[PDB]
Formats: sequence, structure tokens, C-alpha cells
Amino acid sequence: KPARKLKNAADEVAQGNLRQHPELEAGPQEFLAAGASFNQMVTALERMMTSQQRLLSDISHELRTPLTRLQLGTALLRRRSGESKELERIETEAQRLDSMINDLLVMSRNQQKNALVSETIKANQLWSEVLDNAAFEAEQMGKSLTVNFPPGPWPLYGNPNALESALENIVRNALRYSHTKIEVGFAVDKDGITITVDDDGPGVSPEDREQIFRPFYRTDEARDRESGGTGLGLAIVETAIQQHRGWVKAEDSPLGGLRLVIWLPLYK
Amino acid sequence: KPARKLKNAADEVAQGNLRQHPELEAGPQEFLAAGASFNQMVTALERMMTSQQRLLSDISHELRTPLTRLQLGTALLRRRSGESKELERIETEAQRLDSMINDLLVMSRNQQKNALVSETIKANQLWSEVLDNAAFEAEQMGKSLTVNFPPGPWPLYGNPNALESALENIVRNALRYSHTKIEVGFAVDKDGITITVDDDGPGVSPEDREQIFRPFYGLGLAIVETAIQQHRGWVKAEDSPLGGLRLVIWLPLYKR
Ligand SMILES: Nc1ncnc2c1ncn2[C@@H]1O[C@H](COP(=O)(O)OP(=O)(O)O)[C@@H](O)[C@H]1O
Repeated sequence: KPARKLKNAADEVAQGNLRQHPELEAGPQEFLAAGASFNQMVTALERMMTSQQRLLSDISHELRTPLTRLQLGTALLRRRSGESKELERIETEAQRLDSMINDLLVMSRNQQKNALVSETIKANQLWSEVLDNAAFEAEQMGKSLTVNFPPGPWPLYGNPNALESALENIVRNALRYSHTKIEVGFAVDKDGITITVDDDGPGVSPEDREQIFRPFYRTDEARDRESGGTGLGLAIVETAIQQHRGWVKAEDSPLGGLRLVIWLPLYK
Repeated sequence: KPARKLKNAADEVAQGNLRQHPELEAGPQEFLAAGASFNQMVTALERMMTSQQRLLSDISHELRTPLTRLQLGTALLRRRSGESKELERIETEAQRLDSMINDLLVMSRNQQKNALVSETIKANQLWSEVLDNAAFEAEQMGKSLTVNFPPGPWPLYGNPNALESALENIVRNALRYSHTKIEVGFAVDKDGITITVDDDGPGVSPEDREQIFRPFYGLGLAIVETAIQQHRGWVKAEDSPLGGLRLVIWLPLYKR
């Protein structure tokens, strides 16, 4: 009973759930000093991590504002002057920086703050829109999207825009790297929802698969492509799902490409 | 006792000691899975904190490159076209972002140098060198440095280069903005070390004192604040009795 409590609390903290376990302050006899020192440890760790994460959020917010004024200026150029070759350079770079700042803001919105404004939502209600937009996007690319099993009215608790973006990034990423087909499969049990996204694109090496959720990920074969953001997408996915008490895995797809697995616990 | 082992291990990690794997895997069969999962937690936390630091150390590098291509585009427009009003606007914002990125680059060079394994260090051993270099720098500026009370062999846990640079930045800043004198005073109790840096320079308004640790206003005191806060301490900016700015750093003591 007390060893089980401390093991589950250490395994929880190890996944990114830096929250107080009052359960360790009810421990019979002597595991109260160990449990109370453990919760003191959690508080100290949370205070230590939020400092660097805050610096990140502050830089993100300070960078955001002049870039918007810059984006306004370029829009006013396109007004006085026409379609120039230089504008095609400036607006391109402006958008690249824009996406980067926005993604930095998001990664400072997720893991950093406990200030998460959460609500109770149902899986189908949450991701149906994302799946429909992904289906349209697939149709436009001349690619096929098959939802092996759709999400049902399964209870979840957390930030809806965060989870919406978490699945949106996974499926859009699968849309990008795929050759012709993409597959999305939902699955539920007593404990939680498991979303599996497969693509028939080029496989990812077992070394790269382990470090794909890295903030700025040096991808071999996709650096040569240069057809995306900066690699913040998947790190956003990971931080967003981990703060939602879930997990993310990257495996080799039976379609031949990359398999992405998301797991989220059910609300009770 | 196994509860005492786990309590001392949790109290160690709480002080920033991830850089140690205690032997919680040698005793009763039940406390072995808890001990092994605890050490796995320590490794995961260490892996989580070095990744957060890597992110800040990479932002500068990632943002720099497209901004330079943007600055190239605008430069080519001043070449093919004249000096438009909109180009003046875009270039103003481009220079604002430019300076910010350059300062972030400076922050990732200082993080790349000071980036190490947090370890157990003694206050005097840590900052004596910084205080001596600051004394020489004061002498060269025709200014005076008085260490009211020196640091003693007081136990601390953390990155030595980080704390070295934190005090170095505070004292160098106080040397810059002072008129003639700077005072550094150390103080210890059972809980922690309190460093106070004063200068006879121009005072800082109570509004500005609250937003002095803001990132952009060549790293800034924001690094000082975040580095001391990650070292479980705190930083305060008050009005100095010398007439200038008083900077207070507090750091907790390490206990085995
Ligand atoms: N001792 C001081 N006396 C007066 N002004 C100070 C002092 N310390 C800091 N400041 C003010 O605080 C501002 C922010 O500090 P800082 O981040 O170190 O800026 P900087 O990049 O110029 O070194 C400085 O621009 C300066 O005007």
C-alpha cells in the first residue's frame, strides 16, 4: 500500500504530472514523512521548471508584437506597390517567423502554466471537425484518408483547442509525409482513448523515431524537403498530451511510413 | 528504514539533486519497484530540464536565419525601388526584431558556455574569483568596491558557472551605473545566503524596479532572475542606501 503509492506518484511525476499527491499524507504510520517530503519535492521541482518556461513565454510575447506591426507594413506595401519579387521574399520570411513565434507561444501555453482553463468535452464532438478538414485536405492533395474507427461520445477533460491542435498536427504531418494513403483509427477501453495515425510514406529510423518530439528536430530526409514549419508541431503535440495526463509514441507503420500513437485517459 | 531512504532521496531531488541516483533498489522486495521507478523519475526529470534549456539555447539560432533573409529582401527593395514609407516601417520592425534576436544569440552563447552538471559548491570558493575580478574592474574605472562581509564556506547546490555569472552580472551592472562606489555584502543563516549589491548611482523608479527583470528592456537581468529562480532562490530590486540601486539575491543552503 505505501510502496504502491510512492511508486505510482514517482511514475506520475516521471511523465510530466508535477502535481501534489495528498494520498501520501494519509500513509499509515511512518510513510507520512516520506510522503510529505515527496510532495515538498514536487512543489520545489515545479517552481524550478516554471522559471525557465516563464523566460520562454516572456521572450515569445516580446517577439510577437513587432512581428505583427511588420506583417502590417508588408500588407501596406502590397497596397502601394504590386506583386514584387522582393515582397515574395519578405512575406515568406515574415510567415516563417510568424509560425515560429506562434508555436513558441503555444509551447509556453502548454507545459509552462497550470493556468490551463479546462473543460469537459466528448471525443467525437472534439475531433470530428479536425477529421473532416483533414479529409478535405487529403481529397485536395489527391490522397486518400480512411478513418478505420471514428471517435465516439467518450468523456475527456481538458483544453479543447489544445487537443484539437494535438490531433490536427499529427494528421496534417501524416498528410505531408505520406505518398498516397493516410489512416486514422480510434479505440476506447475502461481507461482511455487510443488514436493511431498511419501513413504510406517513407519510414522513420528507430533512432529518429525516439527523438522526433524534440523542439527543433534535425530530421534526415525532411531537412532536404524544407516544406514545413520549424519542428515545433510534434513537440507541441507531446507537451499538450503529456499535460493532459496522456502519452505519445512514434513507431513504424504497417502502411510503410510512420505510425503515431496518442493516448488520453477518460474523465470520471 | 526504507521510508527514511525514500524521504532522504526526495529531499535531495527537492534541492536540485537529480545528478544522483541513490541505492533505493537494495532492501525489501516491495520497496525495490518503488525505488527503481523513483530513479527512473530522476532520470526523466534531468532529461526534461536539459531539454527546456536546449529549447532556449536553440530559439536564437532558429529565429536568426529567416530574419536575415527578410532583412536581405528589404535591402534589395531599397535597391530596385526607392525609399518608400512602408519600407521604412518594415525596416523599423525588422531592426527591432534584429536587436532582440542578437541579444537572444548572446543568451544562447552564455548558456552554451555555462551549461554543465549541477554540483555541490561552497559560496566563498564559488564567488571569491568574481569578487576579485570585480575589485580589479572597479580599480580600473576609478571607482571603489567594498565587500562589507565576504562569503564563507557555505554549502550550495547547482550550476557553478550559472551562479558565478549571476553575481558577475549584478556586480558588473552596479559598477557600470554607479557614480563612485559599490558595496557587496554577504549574510548567512540556517536557511540561506543573502547577497546585497549597492551603488551610489542614479536611483531606479519604483515602477521600473518592478519591470527591470523583463527580457527586452547583452542578456539582461532576466537571465539573473530565471537562473537564481531555477536555483530555488529569488531576486529583489530596491532603492539603495547609497542612493542608487539595491539588488538582493537569496539562495537556499544545501543539506545532505
Ligand atoms: N545600478 C543601477 N543603477 C541604475 N540603473 C540601473 C542599475 N541597474 C540596472 N539599471 C537599469 O536597468 C536596466 C535594465 O538592466 P539590464 O538588463 O542589465 O540592461 P543592459 O542590457 O543595459 O545591461 C538598464 O538599462 C539600466 O538603465
